[PDB]
Amino acid sequence: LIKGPWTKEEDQRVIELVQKYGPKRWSVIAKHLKGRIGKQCRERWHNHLNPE
Repeated sequence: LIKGPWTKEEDQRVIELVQKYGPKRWSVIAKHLKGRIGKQCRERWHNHLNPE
């Protein structure tokens, strides 16, 4: 299985990666989050973490 149902540590990376690139390029973000994929990365953001 993946690294649990998301963690603050993993989320912290997404936050920065989104700030760096943007709320897109989920392939690039996933490339860094070796474990998750475009769907998970996108979902995590377009649900709760959506300051954008």
